[PDB]
Amino acid sequence: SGFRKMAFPSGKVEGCMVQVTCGTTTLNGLWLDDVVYCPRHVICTSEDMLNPNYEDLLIRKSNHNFLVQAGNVQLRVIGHSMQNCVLKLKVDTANPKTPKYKFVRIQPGQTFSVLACYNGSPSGVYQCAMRPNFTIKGSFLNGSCGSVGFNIDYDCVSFCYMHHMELPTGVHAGTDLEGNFYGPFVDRQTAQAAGTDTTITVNVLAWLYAAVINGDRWFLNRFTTTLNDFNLVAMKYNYEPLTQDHVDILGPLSAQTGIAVLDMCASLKELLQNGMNGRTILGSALLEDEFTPFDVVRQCSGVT
Amino acid sequence: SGFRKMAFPSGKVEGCMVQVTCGTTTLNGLWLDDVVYCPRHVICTSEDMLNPNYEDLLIRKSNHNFLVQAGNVQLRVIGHSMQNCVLKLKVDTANPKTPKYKFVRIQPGQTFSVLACYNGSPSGVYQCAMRPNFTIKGSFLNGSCGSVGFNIDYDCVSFCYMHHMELPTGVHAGTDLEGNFYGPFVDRQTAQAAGTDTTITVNVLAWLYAAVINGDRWFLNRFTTTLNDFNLVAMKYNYEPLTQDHVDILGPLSAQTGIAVLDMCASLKELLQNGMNGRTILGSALLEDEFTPFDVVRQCSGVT
Ligand SMILES: *[C@@H](Cl)C(=O)N(c1ccc(-c2ccccc2)cc1)[C@@H](C(=O)N[C@@H](C)c1ccccc1)c1cccnc1
Ligand SMILES: *[C@H](Cl)C(=O)N(c1ccc(-c2ccccc2)cc1)[C@@H](C(=O)N[C@@H](C)c1ccccc1)c1cccnc1
Repeated sequence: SGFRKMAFPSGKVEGCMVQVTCGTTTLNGLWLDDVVYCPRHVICTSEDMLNPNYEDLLIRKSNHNFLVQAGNVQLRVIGHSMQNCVLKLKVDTANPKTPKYKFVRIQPGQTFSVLACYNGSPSGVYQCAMRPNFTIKGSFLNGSCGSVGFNIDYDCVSFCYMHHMELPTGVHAGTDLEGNFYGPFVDRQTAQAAGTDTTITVNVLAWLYAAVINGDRWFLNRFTTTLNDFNLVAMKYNYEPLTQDHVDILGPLSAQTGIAVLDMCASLKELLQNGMNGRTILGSALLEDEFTPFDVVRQCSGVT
Repeated sequence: SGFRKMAFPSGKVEGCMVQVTCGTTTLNGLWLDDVVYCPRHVICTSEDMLNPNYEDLLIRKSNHNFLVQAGNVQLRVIGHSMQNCVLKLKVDTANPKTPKYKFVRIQPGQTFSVLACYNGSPSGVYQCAMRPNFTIKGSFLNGSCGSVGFNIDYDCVSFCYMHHMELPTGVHAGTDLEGNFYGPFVDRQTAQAAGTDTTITVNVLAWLYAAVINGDRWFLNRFTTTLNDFNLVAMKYNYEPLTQDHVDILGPLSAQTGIAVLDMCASLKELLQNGMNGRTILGSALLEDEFTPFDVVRQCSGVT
């Protein structure tokens, strides 16, 4: 019993964090095989934040301008390239602790674990969702850039996010491990705002199924609903539209609870139209949307 | 910016988790140097849950009745003893991945990280508080027993919790690493209640300081209060009484924000007396009490 914001174990990712310094700037890199990945803004200075020409700036740099440090050991940069918004530093030593890994581009509403790092040293781990507007609501200070987001399938670490910057709201933006930013953001000091963020409907439904599995059954109602009718109520409360793919994805929890998806949807509508009257579901006074149906199945089936 | 329930990196603890089997029962053990620690209930069977005489049960066991498995390696048990509610299995090989560690008995209201394990394999990591009533509100399934709670100071792992059981309300109970239970609980199937759990007042104040630091300031009011005055209101809402030591402990956040502690108390008082009016602080619709002043400082200063 119980339901917590649970991260994956971070050990495999800890062994891959290094410190990358270029001139004055210090930020975290990810060391896999004989390559270190980090944010390309590491090569900027203050004069160049409003509109850097990275191509130009990168040309003014040589291999020896990049100091890479893993623990106390200094690694030798024998190459450097830029892939979209990431710098790839080629080093003469493959990481002995390189896990089985993939790079994946995740979809909005999916979750991952963040290993928040400073000076190449892991500081903490937490679970995050990629918001519909392609930001993440993380917890990151100055120096956190290069910190990575990941999911672990058995032995394979799937890297899906690299932290690049904080926005005016205080939300965070970043890229996949191929340097492509999630959303419409750019690595420069300019006016950037995220779009309207919606609530991940399928995630709230999964969390409600988790509540039932944990005995919090009050919100359950005597009414059912239809996709069309629910989706009309959803648009009003800035909830993402629910698809049959979402209905199909929730099947495992429906079968374990004996509660059909559309009956769960009808209970959400009432919580949306009538509020929670001051009660709490799974310790929260608001509807949570950062848990996927998989996250819920995992935290209720005990996957290791 | 941002504020999340953040766990410590779990890598150091991952390398210490093993699988302990005695007869039919499998659970998790902690392998440090040449000793494996696990819950003594591993030696029990179904007929013996209501009132086991462990001394007696243990006498029916020899070294070879204990299977310890770390990954695929089977370790050889060369000794066994019982310390309070933990079994200590002596093995012939010291753990090569043993971190610098201590065993600590933590105070109520303190926090720690849990590495939830099944079959000796890490599954997930999350942050918990030891409740005033000496339970924890965790997320553990069958097979979780022997999973541990810890804090990491630099390279030093302080083990403070081993999971032993789930109580009727589905909160969890366990021991320190000397096998002394937190609270009045015993390792048998009897009826055990936690009694009244209060809110950790000092942690709520810390969290409020976290909010201010993150720009959430609506709840700040034009009042101050006194310790006595505040505590009279705290007792009414089952908040732990605030001491001068708690006041001293909040000094960093106080100095950082330039908001005096007693002024923050007066703001808590109104929130308690008036509720939050359906507003939120740091993405929550209720007052959070599972972050310590240290957790807050750490998350708002960048410790690794
Ligand atoms: C831990 Cl691997 C587990 O699956 N248990 C559990 C704990 C303790 C015992 C036990 C105690 C004394 C003698 C023999 C065996 C057995 C199983 C789960 C659990 O605590 N069930 C509770 C209801 C229980 C308490 C006391 C005795 C028996 C059962 C458990 C389940 C979920 C999360 N954590 C632990
Ligand atoms: C990352 Cl180590 C960091 O401390 N930054 C940061 C990000 C990006 C840049 C940058 C961008 C383009 C050219 C040069 C440098 C510098 C610093 C923090 C940050 O994002 N500050 C924001 C306001 C910023 C955005 C864009 C440009 C400059 C600054 C930061 C702070 C807190 C959490 N994460 C990141």
